[PDB]
Formats: sequence, C-alpha cells, structure tokens
Amino acid sequence: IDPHGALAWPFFEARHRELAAGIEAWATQHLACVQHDDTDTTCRKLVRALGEAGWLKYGVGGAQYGGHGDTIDTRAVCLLRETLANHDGLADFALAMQGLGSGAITLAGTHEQKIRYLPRVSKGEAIAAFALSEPDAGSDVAAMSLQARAEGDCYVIDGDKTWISNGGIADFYVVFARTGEAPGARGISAFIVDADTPGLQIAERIDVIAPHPLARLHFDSARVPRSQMLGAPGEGFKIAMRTLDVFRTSVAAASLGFARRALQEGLARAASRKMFGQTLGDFQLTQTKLAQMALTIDSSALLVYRAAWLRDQGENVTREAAMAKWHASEGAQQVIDAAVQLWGGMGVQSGTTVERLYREIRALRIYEGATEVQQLIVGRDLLKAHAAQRQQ
Amino acid sequence: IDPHGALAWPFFEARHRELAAGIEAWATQHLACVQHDDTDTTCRKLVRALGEAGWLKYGVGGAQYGGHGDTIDTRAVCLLRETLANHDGLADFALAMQGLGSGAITLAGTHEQKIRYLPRVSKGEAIAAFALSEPDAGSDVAAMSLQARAEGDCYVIDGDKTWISNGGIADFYVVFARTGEAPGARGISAFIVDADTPGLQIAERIDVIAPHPLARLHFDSARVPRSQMLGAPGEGFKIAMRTLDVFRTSVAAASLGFARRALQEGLARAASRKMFGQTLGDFQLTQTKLAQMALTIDSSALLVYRAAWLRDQGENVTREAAMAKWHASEGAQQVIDAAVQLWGGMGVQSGTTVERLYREIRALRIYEGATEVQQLIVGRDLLKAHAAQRQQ
Amino acid sequence: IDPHGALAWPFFEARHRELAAGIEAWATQHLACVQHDDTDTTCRKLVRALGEAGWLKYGVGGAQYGGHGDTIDTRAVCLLRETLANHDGLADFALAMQGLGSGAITLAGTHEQKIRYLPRVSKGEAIAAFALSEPDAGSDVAAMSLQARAEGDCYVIDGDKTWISNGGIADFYVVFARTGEAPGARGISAFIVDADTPGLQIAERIDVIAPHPLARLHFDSARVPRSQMLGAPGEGFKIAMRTLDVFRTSVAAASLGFARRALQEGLARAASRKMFGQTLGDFQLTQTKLAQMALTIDSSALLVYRAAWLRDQGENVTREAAMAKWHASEGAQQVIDAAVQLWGGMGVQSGTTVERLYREIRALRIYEGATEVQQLIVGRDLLKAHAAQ
Amino acid sequence: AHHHHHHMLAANLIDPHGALAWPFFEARHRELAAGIEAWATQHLACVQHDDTDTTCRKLVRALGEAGWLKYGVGGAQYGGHGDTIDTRAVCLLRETLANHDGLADFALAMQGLGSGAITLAGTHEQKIRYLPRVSKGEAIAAFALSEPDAGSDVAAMSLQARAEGDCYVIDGDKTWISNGGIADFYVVFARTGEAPGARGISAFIVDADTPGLQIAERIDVIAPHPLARLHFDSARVPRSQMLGAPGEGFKIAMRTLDVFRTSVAAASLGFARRALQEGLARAASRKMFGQTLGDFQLTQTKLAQMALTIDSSALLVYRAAWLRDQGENVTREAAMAKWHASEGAQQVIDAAVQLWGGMGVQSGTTVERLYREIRALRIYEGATEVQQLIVGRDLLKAHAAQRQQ
Ligand SMILES: Cc1cc2nc3c(=O)[nH]c(=O)nc-3n(C[C@H](O)[C@H](O)[C@H](O)COP(=O)(O)OP(=O)(O)OC[C@H]3O[C@@H](n4cnc5c(N)ncnc54)[C@H](O)[C@@H]3O)c2cc1C
Ligand SMILES: Cc1cc2nc3c(=O)[nH]c(=O)nc-3n(C[C@H](O)[C@H](O)[C@H](O)COP(=O)(O)OP(=O)(O)OC[C@H]3O[C@@H](n4cnc5c(N)ncnc54)[C@H](O)[C@@H]3O)c2cc1C
Ligand SMILES: Cc1cc2nc3c(=O)[nH]c(=O)nc-3n(C[C@H](O)[C@H](O)[C@H](O)COP(=O)(O)OP(=O)(O)OC[C@H]3O[C@@H](n4cnc5c(N)ncnc54)[C@H](O)[C@@H]3O)c2cc1C
Ligand SMILES: Cc1cc2nc3c(=O)[nH]c(=O)nc-3n(C[C@H](O)[C@H](O)[C@H](O)COP(=O)(O)OP(=O)(O)OC[C@H]3O[C@@H](n4cnc5c(N)ncnc54)[C@H](O)[C@@H]3O)c2cc1C
Repeated sequence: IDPHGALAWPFFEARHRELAAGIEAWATQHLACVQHDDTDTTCRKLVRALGEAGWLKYGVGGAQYGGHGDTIDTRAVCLLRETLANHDGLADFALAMQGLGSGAITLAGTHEQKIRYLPRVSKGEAIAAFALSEPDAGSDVAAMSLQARAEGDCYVIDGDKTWISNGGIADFYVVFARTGEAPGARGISAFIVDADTPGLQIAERIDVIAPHPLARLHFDSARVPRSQMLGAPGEGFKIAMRTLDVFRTSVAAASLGFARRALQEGLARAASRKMFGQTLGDFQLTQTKLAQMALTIDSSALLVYRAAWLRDQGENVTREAAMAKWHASEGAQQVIDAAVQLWGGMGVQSGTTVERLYREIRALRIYEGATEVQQLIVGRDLLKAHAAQRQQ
Repeated sequence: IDPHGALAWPFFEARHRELAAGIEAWATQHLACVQHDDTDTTCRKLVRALGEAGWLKYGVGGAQYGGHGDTIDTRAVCLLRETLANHDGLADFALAMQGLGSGAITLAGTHEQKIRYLPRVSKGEAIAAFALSEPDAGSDVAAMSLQARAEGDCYVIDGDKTWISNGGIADFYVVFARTGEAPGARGISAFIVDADTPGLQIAERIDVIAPHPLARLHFDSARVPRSQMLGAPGEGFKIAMRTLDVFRTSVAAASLGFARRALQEGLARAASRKMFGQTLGDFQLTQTKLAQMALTIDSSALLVYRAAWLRDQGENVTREAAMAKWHASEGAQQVIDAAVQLWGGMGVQSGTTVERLYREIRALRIYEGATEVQQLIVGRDLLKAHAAQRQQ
Repeated sequence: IDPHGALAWPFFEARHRELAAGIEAWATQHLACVQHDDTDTTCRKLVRALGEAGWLKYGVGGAQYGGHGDTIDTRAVCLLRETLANHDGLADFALAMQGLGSGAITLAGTHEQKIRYLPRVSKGEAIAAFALSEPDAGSDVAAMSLQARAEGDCYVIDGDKTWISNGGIADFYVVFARTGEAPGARGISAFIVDADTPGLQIAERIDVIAPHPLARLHFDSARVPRSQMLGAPGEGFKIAMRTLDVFRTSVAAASLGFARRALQEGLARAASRKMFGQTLGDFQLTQTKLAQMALTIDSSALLVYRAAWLRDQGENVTREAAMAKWHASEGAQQVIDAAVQLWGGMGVQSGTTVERLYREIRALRIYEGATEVQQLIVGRDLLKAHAAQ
Repeated sequence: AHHHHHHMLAANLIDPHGALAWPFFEARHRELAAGIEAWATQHLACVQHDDTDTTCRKLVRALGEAGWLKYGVGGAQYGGHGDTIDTRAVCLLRETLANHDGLADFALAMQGLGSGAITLAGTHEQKIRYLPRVSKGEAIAAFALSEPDAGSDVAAMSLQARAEGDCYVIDGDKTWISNGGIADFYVVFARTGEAPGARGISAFIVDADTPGLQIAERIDVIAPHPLARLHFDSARVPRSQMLGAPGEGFKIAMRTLDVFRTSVAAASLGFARRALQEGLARAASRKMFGQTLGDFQLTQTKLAQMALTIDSSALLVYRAAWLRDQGENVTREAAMAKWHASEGAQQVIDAAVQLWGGMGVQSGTTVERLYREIRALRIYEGATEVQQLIVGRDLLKAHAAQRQQ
C-alpha cells in the first residue's frame, strides 16, 4: 500500500489492488526464464498456465461461459497486460490474444456459440485468433477482399489473411470476409473458423523483430457452415471494430508495462554505473533524462487507467482509448530509447532486457491502429463534439 | 454532468464539482471585458470582487482566520485558478497572489499575526505579496542578500527585492531576509512588512510581456519590529519553500486553464475557417495538431489533479507537483503556440485571445521553480526512492 | 578572417564577405538605439538611410534601374536581412519590404515601369508594398476576391486587402486582383497602384505583437490605367508566386539573424550569471541547451545559404528554399525560446533583447507560406521527383 | 556574373541539385563518389549476414583490391592515398557503403579506425610493417580501447602494461572490440603508470598471434558483426611495438577517434538516405483508401521531415569534413555532425519503418535492418550527450576568449 503508487488512485477499486498483487506474484513465479527459442511451444505453455491460474477469465464476458463477470473489467485486463508485459512480452501476447481472439464471440456469438468456445478459451484449453488484416489491406480494413460466397447452408471462403497472431497454433480463428451485401464496410461478415476446417492452410510463418506465432492464412475454397457466422450477414465490420474497441486500452497498458521495465533498467544502471569519479546518476543530464522517462510513464498510466475506468462506467471511450494507446506506445518508444542510451554498449547487446524491450515496443505503434490513425481518430472526435455543442 | 468531463474523475469530490460550476458562473458574469490598460485598478477591483464572492477563502488556512477550512483544499484552489486563467490571466493572478502572498502567515503566523492579516486577505480587503527574489538571486534563494540586522526590538532591513507581484499595490509583503544565524539557507528569516513601513520604497514598476502589477522594492534601512517576524530567526528559508509548495500544483492548474482556452480557440477557428474549398479542420495536419493539443491538455489535467488529490490526502507531493507544474506549463506553451499557428495572421494580432495567451503563458515556465529546476527535482527524487528500495 | 565563420564557406564569394562586413558596420553605427515608439517615422528614416548607403540596390534587378546586377543576388539579400535582423527587426523589415514590394516590377515590369519605380526604390526614395492577402483568403491565394474590372482604358478596383506591410506609408502597392479570365488561380492580374490613387483608402492600421506599419486597404472603385498592369491579364498569380520565390530564402535568413542574436545573448548571460557558487554556464543543462541552439543555428545557416547559393547558380530552389524557410523560422523560435529561459525573469521583461526576439520571430512562421505549407511543398516535390526517377 | 560550375555541367558530369555539386566538394570527390557507387552496385547485391566473420574477410579483401582502403591510410609511401587523410573522401566512401549494406561500411571503416593510430603516431618502420597490408586489404585492423568498467570514461581504464626489460607485460581485459577474432593486429591502449588518469596510458601494436592474447568470447549485438572480448594473460610485446611515447596513449586514442569522427556521421547519413528511398517507394506504391499512402498530408510532411533531416545532416557532415580538409580543427563542427547525423538517422529510419506498416518490422526487409543497424552509432565514439557537452563547452570557451580580447 504505497500512497505514491498508481494503484492508490481512485480510478481503481479494491479488487484491482488485489488483482495487481496476484498477477505480479504469479509473474514472478512463472516468468523468470521464458524460452524465446521456440515461441510456438512457449505460447502453448503460457496459455495453459495463465488459464489454470484464472487469469484468462478476465478477457471473456459472461460468467456462465467462463468469464470473470458478465462484462469485461477493462481495468483488470489492463493491469494483467501491464504486469505481464513488464515481465515478458510473450506472456503478455498470450493473454492478450485469448481476449482479442475470443472477443467477437463474447460480443456477438449466440448462446451455443458462446458455450462451445468461451469456456475453453477462459480455461486456456483453446487458443484464439483474430483474422482481419490482408496483404493489400491492413489500415484500410473496409477494403478487405477475402471472399465468402454463400452456397447451400455454408459459405465458401477464398483469399488470404496475413500477420495473423497465433497463426499456426490457434484452435480457431475469427475471420472477417466480404460477403458482398453492400460496398466497402457494409458488405463484411464475421465467421468462427475452426483450425481444422478443410481448405484452411497455414501458408507461411512470419518472422518479426519481436518473434511470436504469426502466419499468413490461405483459404482454398474452405466451406464453413453458416451457423458459424457471428451476427448477421453484413454485420462483420462493426463486430471487428467493437472487438478492437474492447481491448484498445489494454494495448496501451502493455506499452506502459514495457515502459515501466525500461525505467527500472535505466534507474538501476544510472545508480550503479561509476564514471568520472561519481555515478552516471549524479549528472544533471541523467537526472533530467530519468525525470522525463518517469513523467512520460505517469502521463501514460493516467491516460490508460482514465480510459479503462471510464469504459468500466459503461461509457464509450473512442477519444480516451485512442489517446491512451497513442501516448503509451509512442511514450514507451521514447522511454526505452533513453534506457538503451543509459546502458551504453550493453543497450544493444542481444538478449539484454533493454535490447529485447527495444524490439517488443516497435510493433505496438503499428498494429491495432497505427499512431497516425489514433491521432486522426482523436482529431475528428474533437471536431465532431465541437459541431454538436454548436448545434445546441 | 458530462461523463467525459474531467470533473467526473474520482480525483474530485462533490464539493469540487459544485465549486467548479460556481467559479465558472462567477467568471462568466464578471470577466466579460477585463481592462488590461490600468492593471493596478483592475487588480484592486478583482481582489475585492473575488473576496466578496467568497473565492479568496480557499487560499487561507483556518476557518477562524477567514479560511474555507483548517487545511488548504488544494483541489479547490486548482479549480479556481484553472477556471479563472481560462477566462482572463489577470483574474487568475489576482486570486493566486492572495494565496501565495498570505500563505506564509497561514503556515507560520502566531494567532495574533493570523488574526491581523488573514481575515482581510480572505475578504479581499488587503492585497497580499510574496517577496523572495532579488536582482542577483532568483533561482538561488539560499544566497539571497537582502540584509536584516537586529537593533533593539526591531530589525533594520536594507537592500532590494524584485519581480514582486502586486508590488506597489500590496497592503503588506511577506519578506525573506538574511539575519545571519548561519551560512546560506540557514541564515534567513521571514517578516511581515506592512506597505506603509517607513523606508520601504517602490524603486520602479516592472514591465513584463503580460503586464500586471510588479515592482522592485527598496528597503532603505526600513525598521520592522521583531514581533513581525514569522517563525524563529533562521527559519525563513523553510517557510518560503513550504509556502511555495502549497501552491505549486495551482500554478500548473493555471497553465492548464490557459491551454484549455487555446484549444477552444483553435477548435473554433479550425471548424469555421474556410479555405481550399473546405475548412481548415478538414485537413489531416489540422486534425492531428488539434489531437495533440487535446492529448497534452488531458495529460496535464490528470497530472495536476492526481497531484492535488494526493496532497489533499495528507501526503507529500514533491515528485507529483513538480511533474504537474513542469508538464502543464511546457505543455500549455505548445498548445498555445499551435493555436496561434491555426489562427494565421490573427494569431499575432494584438488583443486577440491567442495572442494574449502567447504572452501570458511564457513566465509560468520561469517563476515558482523554472522547468529545469522541476526536472532536477523529479530526477533526484527518482534516484532517492530507488536507493531507498535497494536498501530494502 | 575567422576560419570557423560561416562566411568562410565556399557558398560565398569575396563580394559577399565584403558586403557582410559593410552591412555589419552600417548596422553597428546606425542601429544602436532604434525607436519602436513611432514605427511609421522610424521605417521612413530607415528606408532613406538604407537607400543612401547603397544597401537597397541588392533587392532590385538591373543596373540601369538602380540594381546591383542584372539579377538579384540571393546570397547578398540574405546576408543583409540576416545582419539587420540580428540588430533590429524593424531595420530588417524596412529593407525586406523594399525587395518584396518591388520584386514583381523587377520580374515583370516593362522598361517604362522599371524606370518609374525601381531607381527610387533602390535609393530609398519610394517605399514599396506587396498587397496579396485578404481577410478571407491568406494561405488560399487562388481564391482572392478583390475585383479588377476593365472599363475603357482603365481597371476599376473594388474590395479589400489586409495585413499589408507598409500600409499607410508606402508610396505604391503591387496589388493582385481578380480580372476573371478563368476561375481561381487563372483569373488574377497584377497592378501597380500608386498610393495617391483616388479611391484607395487606408481603412485601418493593424497592431501585431512585433509592431510595424501594417494596414487594411479598401479600394472604393479605384481607377488605375491599364498601363499599370504588370504582365498580361491572368498572369497575376504566377507573378505573385515568383516574387515570393525570389525572397523566400531571405525570410529564412532573417530568422537566422534573430536566432544568432538569441544565442549571443544566451551565451553572454550563461557566462556572467552567478548562481549556486558558480555560473549558469557551468551547469550541464545550460551547456547542452547552448549546444542545441548553436546546432540549430548552423543547420539553419547551411540550409539558408545552400538554397541561396543554388538559386544564384541559375537553378530552381523549390525544395531547398522551402526547407530553409521552414527550418530557420521554426528553429529560430526554439533558439529564442531557450534564450528567454536562460535569462529568467529578464527573459519576459519588456525591452530586453530576448523579450523582443520572442515577439519578432513569431509572425515569420506564418507569413510568406506558413510552416505547414512549406512542409507540403517539400513533400510533394519529393514525390514528384520520385515519380520521374 | 560567376557560377561555381560551368564546363563540367555542359559535359553532363554534375547534377546541379545533387549534394555532390556543393562547393564543399572538389572534382576528385565527385569522381570517387561515382566510383564507389559503381563498386557497391556491382559487389554488394546480396551480402550474406549469416557468417559475418567470413563475409567481413571477403569484404576487406575486395575493398583493398579495388583501392578503396587507401583513403583511410596516411602516407603515400605506406600505401595511403595521400600524405594526409582526405576526410571528405572517407565520408563519401562510408556514406555510400552504408547506403548499400552496413557490413560493407563496417569492413572499410575498421580498416581506417584500426590502423589510424599507426598513421598518426607510427614510426617509419611501424608504418612500413603494417600500413601497406592494411591498405591492400591483406591485414584486418582493430582498435582496442573500451573495457567492461570504462567506455565513456577512457581516462579510467585499467588494462595493465608492465615494463619488463625491453618489453611490456600486458594483463587484463578489453571488450566491445570490433573485428575481435578476425583481426591480424590490435591497437591496444593500456595503463603504463607515468602519471594518474589520462596521463598514464600508452598505445601498443599487438599482433593477433601474440602469446597470451585470448579471444575470451564473441559478442552478439542487434546488428551482428565481428565483436569480441579480449583477455591478456601476461602478454609480452616488445617496447618497439609501442605507438608514440610512454604516457601519450590517451592523446593518440582521442586523435584517432577525431580523424574519423565525421566518418561515422557520414555512415549514419548513408543509412538515412536509404530509409528515405524505401519510404518514398512505399508511399508512392502502397494503395489505400482509394488513393496512395503518399497522397495523405501526414505522409507528405513525414517524408518532408525525413529529407530535411537528411539535408541538414549532410550539410553538417561535409561542412565539417571540408573544414578539417582545409587544415583546421573541427572540435565543434565534427561534434555537431556526429550528434545530428546519428540522432537524425534514427528518426528517419523510424519514420520509414512506420510507413511500411507491418512489413516495417518483418525480419529481412530493408527498413527493419536499418532500424537495427543504426542504434549503436548513437552510443559509441562519443555518445550523443558527450558530443553535446563538447559543443556547449567549446561555445563557452570561445566566448571567454573574446571577452578577454
Ligand atoms: C507483430 C504484429 C502482429 C499482428 N497481429 C495481427 C492479428 O492478430 N490480426 C490482424 O488482423 N492483423 C494483425 N497485424 C497486422 C496489423 O494490424 C497491420 O500491420 C496494421 O493494421 C497496418 O496495416 P499494414 O501493415 O497493411 O500497413 P499499411 O496499411 O500499408 O499502412 C502503412 C502506414 O501508413 C500509415 N497510415 C495508415 N493509415 C493512414 C492514414 N489514413 N493517413 C495517413 N497515414 C496512414 C500508418 O503509419 C501505417 O503504419 C499484426 C502486425 C504486426 C506487426
Ligand atoms: C511575471 C513574473 C512574476 C514574478 N513574481 C514574483 C513574486 O511575486 N515574488 C518573488 O519572490 N519572485 C517573483 N518572480 C521572480 C521569479 O521567481 C524569478 O524570476 C525566478 O525565480 C528565476 O530567477 P531569475 O529571474 O533571477 O533567473 P536566474 O536565477 O538567473 O535563472 C535563469 C535560468 O537559469 C535556469 N536554471 C536555474 N537553476 C538552474 C539549475 N540548478 N541548473 C540548470 N539551470 C538552472 C533556469 O532555466 C532559469 O530560468 C516573478 C517573475 C516573473 C517573470
Ligand atoms: C506581420 C505580418 C505581416 C504581413 N505582411 C503582408 C504583406 O505585406 N502582403 C500580403 O499580401 N500579406 C501579408 N501578411 C499576411 C500573411 O501572408 C498571411 O497571414 C498568411 O498568408 C496566412 O494567411 P491567413 O492569416 O489568412 O491564415 P489562414 O489562411 O486562415 O491559415 C491559418 C493556418 O492554417 C494552416 N494552413 C494553411 N494552409 C494549410 C494547408 N493546405 N494544410 C494544412 N494547414 C494549412 C497554417 O498553419 C496557417 O497558418 C502578413 C502577416 C503578418 C502576421
Ligand atoms: C556495435 C558497438 C561496437 C563497438 N566497437 C568498439 C571498438 O572497436 N573499440 C573500442 O574501444 N570500443 C568499442 N565499442 C564500445 C563503445 O565505445 C562504448 O560502448 C562507448 O564508449 C560507451 O561506453 P559504455 O558502453 O561503457 O557506456 P557508459 O560509459 O557506462 O555510458 C553510458 C551512457 O551514459 C551517458 N553518458 C556518458 N558520459 C556522460 C556524461 N559526462 N554526462 C552525462 N551522460 C553521459 C551516455 O548516454 C552513455 O551512453 C563498441 C560498442 C558498440 C555498441
């Protein structure tokens, strides 16, 4: 109970303070030496262990379906990702994808669809995936071209998805395809596609700078039953956006966890590195660099948990979640870059904490709405609200 | 109550939401056309009007001395300055100086000293001033050279103070002078010096870029009874620092108020300025510029009221208040600068709102602990806490 | 000759080194205590004194018309503005407007037009002005609404221009007006409008944060002879843009001069301000702030004089001049802001050098193509060149 | 009037908007830039990053055979291009090589840094023995200065050199040593004890086969290349192998880093230019929202800032290199160039990664490699903060000199 800790803020309830201590204790006991050599196996083990400890319940909505509660506790999910990321980006990834990959089912699935998938997801017995981006269309989601033609009681799916997290190890994929009811964003549908669907191919595994399971998927005329559709034909675009919206602040929270770890490493190095008859921390320039790192972190944390608290009041957080993800991810890049600088040569030595952080942060500014997209979201929302106030 | 408004945050209590509406109503009624030509007269009028409306009680400690309560409600003082600064810098100045100028009496006065000065300050019937800085020493307070030499039951005060807000119109000054008990910061004493003390002269008024009452004071062997000392001989330096600490977040809150006004002006101009067949707000560069203004404002506001909330819980806020004053004042400069840019030539036209803001914000980064000093305070506190953690 | 000075760079020739020494000596003698109380009178005196000393010849093209050479020496004009701004923004302003206000005549005048106006401009005997912007159209020049209507052998001008530098003291205005040959940027024409033209009204003097002569002009059916048109009907937009192109790097040079003055003041204060048992300059943070000021200054100066040198080789400088004006004006704001900070309370005291610089720099990021417009010019040019390559 | 160029322009030998047209350059620099670009396009089409020991050995030999290692060596009779190092030439070589492949830049750069102390402080006999092979690419050079406990603080190094008879006995460790494990000799800086601190250092030429020299471990960094920790177990080297006088090793170390200060900045610029090329290509071809990525204002102004940073860095680099080539000290100008180019290249590369989206962080893309190749150039040969202090202190030193005069 540190009065200066962020957990003392009135954005949090007692259950969040208890949860934060619980996931930190679990992370210390389980993430001391995570093997990045075989990430497929490591992710499978992480999902199982997270499931067994109860941590995957918070990303699922509906207690009867294995959820922690009938709504998703945004503050809890943020605290889980922030803590896991502080310890190991792969553990954060494994928990995050159980939420994002199943979220469309929480939001739009029928009773039987929820019963079939969400208990196993919440227990860590099924690995989930979210398949939206394509080679020619990532930011421009509304122009996706994965085809889903109706034929009988099923849909025949043709084309590719890429950058699919958990690609190759997921037990099912929530897949968004163009069914063609109307142009652009109005002709998309969403499907639950089991990994063993005939016609579903793992076309290639993708290597990124922070390695984790990632694949390009090819659909070779795959037939999935119409009963596997989430929502109504043409409702897929709003389902995708609503799913991303649930977890947007928790992406910001993961960035914050990486940033906090970078400051931990920068502080330890400043305080211990002897140089020029003193320590690195005795120089003004080091002190103000650390101060800016802490300022950025506190700003990020306040924005993250303002947005999560506000969503947990039942409000839409279009502007506040965009601010948090933008600020936390860009801020984490700045904090980590400063920490690398503080560590000197060791800062770029393979395997060190700050060097791994330098790789884990970079992609978070790109996916789930690149920084530029977040800025536009906030700007347009400001002008939208100004216009509404004027029309009153 | 706007669920997206900052007042909904649980940093605030019900009384703060009522106060925020009340001071906004007062400002709307009373600040419609503030006269910047004769600031002596305007400030005297503002102090009286704020006092009569009860708004000066919040910067005074002790109900029996005219204060709102026995302790300073820092969240309330911040809301007062944020609102007043959002309307007019002179109104914020007038309220702020009644707090800063009397705070050493709230903190260190005897009962008789508090009775003689604080009720009039709280009623707006006596204008307060805080005289610490000198021509040769502003940042380096511990080396101040105003002399106070004991003589019988009085002190003979000799030398200058300068940059003194309300100088020339104040009814009293809290003055810090070297009495010499020990070197440096341990040789300073604090005095209440009535403006009619023989030998206290106004050497000159001072013209600054955002004009307001300001003077160089010449103590020309001015004799002050020993009974006008605040505290014990040699305790003056701590009284000065503790007085500044009380109001540090409120300086951040004034910066935030100026920044909010700038975003209001920038938004109105973006939405209404037709150009290139559309409006200025239709351009991406405008939208991302506005988004960054709002992000800096929300970060600043969260830091201000986190710090104020935490201090109101009875905790020291050395790190949090420095973060707030630093981030809000530097942030407001950037927001205001962006609003000037959006307004084009009108942004530098004398008397327009954003042109005034460009002048009003600049000194806030300099006084009450320049930005560079705030950065060092945060950085040294980070290393102090880190060393305390390592010892454990 | 300081080997570390920018004048030693091979962007410059001997005549530029000699010019820089001459204008610096003139400024040191004539700008020791410029009066900002009555800027109309001060500008009139500055124009005459600059003209008498020969410094206004560099902004005029053609020796028979009073100019130094047959073309405008961009490096020379930049060095003049940089030096004058270093000393006093009003002196920089006075010289700058003699160039900008007369440039369209240098560029597009007939022999008779150049004879009538350029000798007087070069001698400081006619104060020039450039009237382009309007209340509803500044950045969006192509949409201007000042109207020029052909009637017999004259044009009748109705409407407003605003933000007009030297408004109220200029002897003539180069005015751009819609003649309507085609929509938008293709229906504009340029006119020389003498200040004594009946119907031309000084509607309002404008006060800005760094004051200087500035007015809104109202044209109440002002009749100007067709022979006062600069160039052909419909050529006005190109003439306005080409005139701004000529002097664009010299706005960057003025910004650089302001920045250099800010560093001089910041260095002087750092070295002499005693605090905490040492000087302000002994702190790491002061040393790195000073370092960043100097780095921004050298990068701006290299960009300014690269662009000016390139234009003086007879080449277009669309990208390079935009880089210079963008970088130098935004950079000068940062350098000046850092100098204000080093001076503490004195940094915001009216009348100190750094306080004046904080006011003098701000408009330069707005006029003659705001920073955002310069950024788009550069980015579009990069993509244009890439599409060819 | 006068134009800088005329007849060569008429011969279509000069691009007037190119940086090579700047009067900071002579005709020989334009020729060299064209030659090294031709060599790079021919020889660097598919650099293998799997076995960097073998690739670097191949690169050094090929660069030497083509004459490009002569520019980093001083003294024509010893294989150098001229009697002094042509700074502008060495910058152009690194800028071009870095633009193509960081390992080719590395291989050339280390031939210069590794032999630079021999050029500056070597006796006639020392230069004859080492510099011809270096300049031919027949000997791989290395520069052994940093220690686990002392990198920025060179004056605090603890490697020991003990005089014994007419030899010196060396004990202790060096680390972060580029070309460690493949070098034929190391210039080693060790404390000999003539005086405390920066005055008790001496420089030695230490052949790789010197008994007692051990390659303790190979170091893996985010942009992999030959790197090792060296351990000296009572290594005996003759007093004749000392570079300069006893106690002069600190000045020799610092002057060698000075000779090549602008050249690291020039490599940073080559990486940044490549990032802009990739950014423009992606912006012009990536279709989205019914137009291209380059049609958005944000993309245009981001590209504009990338080019602005590049042009500012290039002007700073070649201003400094030109000035040093006139025989002047460039304490302030070279520190500006290294600080700005390295921080600037990081920003340019980061922007190019962002323009490429997911592919920006996909292993093997050009921009992903650049994001890794750039990071260490901000840390070594004077971390950014050290350069800032050099500039700020020089400003104050010059200001004080004027106040006296
Ligand atoms: C580690 C990693 C994991 C991923 N996991 C998944 C997953 O699980 N499921 C899934 O569906 N996708 C996933 N993705 C894909 C990711 O969502 C996309 O990369 C992202 O949507 C950007 O799309 P893109 O790569 O096609 O870049 P592009 O669409 O080509 O955009 C490139 C750049 O253009 C900028 N930009 C975009 N829009 C605008 C605009 N209007 N105006 C100005 N600039 C703009 C942005 O800076 C953007 O980065 C993952 C990506 C990565 C790197
Ligand atoms: C509008 C205005 C109103 C004011 N009202 C009052 C008042 O009512 N009562 C009163 O007592 N004073 C008042 N002041 C004075 C103000 O507090 C001082 O200006 C401030 O303390 C700075 O002191 P200085 O002006 O002497 O600057 P200096 O002490 O000379 O410092 C100049 C710069 O040095 C930098 N600096 C300072 N310390 C360090 C450090 N350790 N390391 C690195 N850099 C450092 C800072 O950037 C600082 O701005 C006012 C000032 C202004 C502008
Ligand atoms: C001291 C001063 C002196 C002046 N002297 C003269 C003179 O002598 N002659 C003359 O003709 N004019 C003069 N002007 C006018 C000046 O050129 C205009 O103010 C300038 O062109 C901006 O036009 P505006 O004020 O109407 O702002 P707006 O056109 O309304 O633009 C406002 C902001 O919009 C942004 N913006 C503009 N275009 C874009 C775009 N495509 N995309 C995104 N953002 C954009 C910019 O940040 C701009 O500042 C002067 C102005 C000043 C301040
Ligand atoms: C790829 C790579 C290759 C290398 N190759 C060689 C080689 O061939 N030969 C060789 O001798 N060395 C080599 N090095 C070592 C390199 O020179 C050192 O890492 C560098 O000198 C920094 O020293 P350090 O790592 O001990 O960090 P530290 O000395 O501990 O400094 C850490 C950080 O503290 C900051 N700092 C330093 N001084 C100050 C100051 N006065 N004030 C404020 N902040 C300060 C800086 O940001 C610095 O980066 C290499 C390093 C790398 C990453």
